[PDB]
Amino acid sequence: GDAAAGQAKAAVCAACHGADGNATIPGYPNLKGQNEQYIVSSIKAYKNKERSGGLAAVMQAQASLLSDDDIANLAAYYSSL
Ligand code: HEC
Repeated sequence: GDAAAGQAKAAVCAACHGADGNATIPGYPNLKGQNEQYIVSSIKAYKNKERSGGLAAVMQAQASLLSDDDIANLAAYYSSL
């Protein structure tokens, strides 16, 4: 994945995950520096609705907007922070 392409795509994500990938809403997760493969698999889990219920509903919607390339790029960006 291409971290610069990920940075471009992350504008929408920053409202909930923070400009720097540290979230500031209680209950919302930090992404900054998270394992790259884990970020991939976790966004794919939401896209496949293998995570459900509660705040997952929200990420299901977000994940459905992302192509497999976008997910790779986002993971490269966040893991690099
Ligand atoms: C609120 C309007 C959000 C937007 C926009 C984005 N995300 Fe999100 N994300 C949000 C919540 C509340 C949660 C927790 C959901 C849960 O199952 O409890 C998440 C979770 C993630 C994760 C998983 C993190 C983990 O540690 O397993 C990822 C990788 C993630 N979110 C990524 C992400 C991306 C890349 C976004 C822009 C396309 C994005 N989210 C937007 C809230 C919100």
